[PDB]
Amino acid sequence: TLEVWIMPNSPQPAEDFKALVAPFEKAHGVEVKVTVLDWGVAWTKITTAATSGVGPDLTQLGTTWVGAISAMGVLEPVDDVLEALGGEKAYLPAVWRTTRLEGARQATAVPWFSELRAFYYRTDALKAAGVNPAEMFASWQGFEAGLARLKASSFRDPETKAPLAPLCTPGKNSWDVLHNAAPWIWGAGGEIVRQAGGRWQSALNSPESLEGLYFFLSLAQKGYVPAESLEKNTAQIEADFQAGKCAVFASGPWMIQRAQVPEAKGGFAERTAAKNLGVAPYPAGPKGRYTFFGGSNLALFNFSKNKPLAKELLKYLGGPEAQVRYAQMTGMLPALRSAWSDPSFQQNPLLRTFIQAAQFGRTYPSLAGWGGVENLAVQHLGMAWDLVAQGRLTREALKDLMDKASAAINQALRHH
Ligand SMILES: O=S([O-])[O-]
Ligand SMILES: [Cl-]
Repeated sequence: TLEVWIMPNSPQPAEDFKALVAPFEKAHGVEVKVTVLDWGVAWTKITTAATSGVGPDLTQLGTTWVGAISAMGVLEPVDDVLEALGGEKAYLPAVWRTTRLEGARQATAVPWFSELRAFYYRTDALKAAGVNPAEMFASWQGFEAGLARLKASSFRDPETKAPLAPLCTPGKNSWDVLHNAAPWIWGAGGEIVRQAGGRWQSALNSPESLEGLYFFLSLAQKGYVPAESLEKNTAQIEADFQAGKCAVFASGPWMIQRAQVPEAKGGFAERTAAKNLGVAPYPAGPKGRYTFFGGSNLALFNFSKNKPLAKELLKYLGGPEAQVRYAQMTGMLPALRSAWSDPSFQQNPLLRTFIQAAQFGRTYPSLAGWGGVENLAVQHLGMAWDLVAQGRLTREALKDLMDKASAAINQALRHH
């Protein structure tokens, strides 16, 4: 019997995964056993399995974990599976980069599903503020002009009878800090880390990265983000948006499904926000348009005693039918680019816009030491948000924080 470890990807995560593999089980005449790891403990459990040799056949891995676990020497090469699924041209480039440790020419993980983020907006609020959505979400200048108009607007939510916040975004020292910043960094022409001068180094303190960071964080100093937003997580901001408190916020495609679910079943179909829902990609910066991608991949431990059957299950879970099916349950975009043509996506205007957003997808570099980089970036970005909460983020203060971040990161990148 094969054993798979997964994270809570869908509302009934084990059940959905079992329904997903039921045809594979029938064709191979096996049961696949599943264990669900909470996102909190998943990494600890997976590293304990890597060090001990005691674990599942397959594990889910977040895309940013691939480099670290690969570098431990515990993953089976899966170039054969990826060739079977269509090779490099079967994936968005940003997704293909998540199949390996950066600069390896051997794949160790199979793309499973993508998490990308775009802006949701209140179509009624923008109509009432006189804001063209295409031009608000096309450029930085359009975006900040749109928030200005939304702040000035006399519009009130029909249900709350109160104004809407122009923009809600969190400012907590969580991993979401870095992916909410990344499109602004990238659109300015910056990066979190880059190769330069023969080494990997932080680029958080580059003029371009600082430009992007300051543009975004300064919106919360201009009155466009309510103070209360800064200490909420993405779940709480999503609930504020559903409750008619927010004109604009960034998230993945899951909320699209929930706008069709009645409040009696855990959704928000009856709320004004569900009936007046738009999506747009992140605006272009001066140096280009980028959409953050994350999500999850699958990997096979090389200590598995069922590698041949495990490889057949990776091809199954990576392939068209299972990619389309699982997306109905996760609300996430398939990792397999072919699957985006399915009518389940193309006949839903809001999902078609996420697929437009996908063309601009970009991932973090697949470094073995990525988690140490991310922790240091998150902590220092959280200090910049904390200055925002005081109305004291200046460009020089932001630069000094990112200078400290860059020294810490540069030191982390020198050890292995
Ligand atoms: O604040 S830490 O970079 O020393
Ligand atoms: Cl980067």
